[PDB]
Amino acid sequence: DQQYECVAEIGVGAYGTVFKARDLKNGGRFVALKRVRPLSTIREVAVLRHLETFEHPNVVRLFDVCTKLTLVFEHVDQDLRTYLDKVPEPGVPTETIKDMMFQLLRGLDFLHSHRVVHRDLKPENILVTSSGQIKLADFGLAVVTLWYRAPEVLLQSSYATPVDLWSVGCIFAEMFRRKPLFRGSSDVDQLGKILDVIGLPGEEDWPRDVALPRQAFKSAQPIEKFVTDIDELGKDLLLKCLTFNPAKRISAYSALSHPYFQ
Ligand SMILES: Cc1nc2c(F)cc(-c3nc(N[C@@H]4CCN(S(C)(=O)=O)C[C@H]4O)ncc3F)cc2n1C(C)C
Repeated sequence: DQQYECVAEIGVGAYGTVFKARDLKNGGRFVALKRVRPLSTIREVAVLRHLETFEHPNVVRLFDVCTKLTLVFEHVDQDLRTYLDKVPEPGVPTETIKDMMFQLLRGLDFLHSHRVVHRDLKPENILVTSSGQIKLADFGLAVVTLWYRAPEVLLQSSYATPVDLWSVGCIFAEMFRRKPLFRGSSDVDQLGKILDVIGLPGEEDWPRDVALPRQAFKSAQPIEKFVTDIDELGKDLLLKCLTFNPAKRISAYSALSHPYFQ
């Protein structure tokens, strides 16, 4: 598409390639062009176009779709990862953590209410604008990072919307620590490091018929030992996100009404 001129590679992998490009027809503004090499794909881009009609402030704008598939998004200069690496001591200000978490949960509630599950939420696809706005990116299309993966994904049992609320809890903790809460090197090591903190759940909370039984893995530790800067209300919301059983985990909609945000 000669309407765009690629100037830098943002990333490459399974998702094809994402480039930073000049939108030659729209005043030369920067855009992120995702080049991705059917019915599943056709339906997925139709869902992305539908979400864009709402123009939610907490998800990246989808400017164009070309067809061999190219998605054109607004460009955001930085991700949450870079924002956390550059924030000076003593860290992210308490009210900035609160604001970014509120916006993250609004973008996620928007996706969950239109039955889209992100499934790969991490600082790398949580974008931070020059005005401090949070914009979700890299969703809707089907070292590594299991650090934000929910226990039910690691166990290979369920994949519903609560999967993103576990990721939100990991990210919430990381905004205080400025280092990942659960840094595992494999699916089983990730689950062990999770249970080292939250403790073994009740036998009835363990999913039936999975390869890994409860027996393969522990007592709950005070979460403030790992997130020292967190307040009482923040702690209550953090634990509601880091609940082992997905049916008992708080939703993004209820999280938005938690006393922490009042
Ligand atoms: C896999 C994937 N799919 C993506 C996608 F569809 C869109 C974008 C995207 N990226 C950006 N910008 C990037 C943000 C990160 N930074 S940083 C902090 O300097 O490293 C580079 C920057 O060019 N803006 C909007 C997007 F939609 C980024 C995407 N990614 C990765 C690079 C996070």
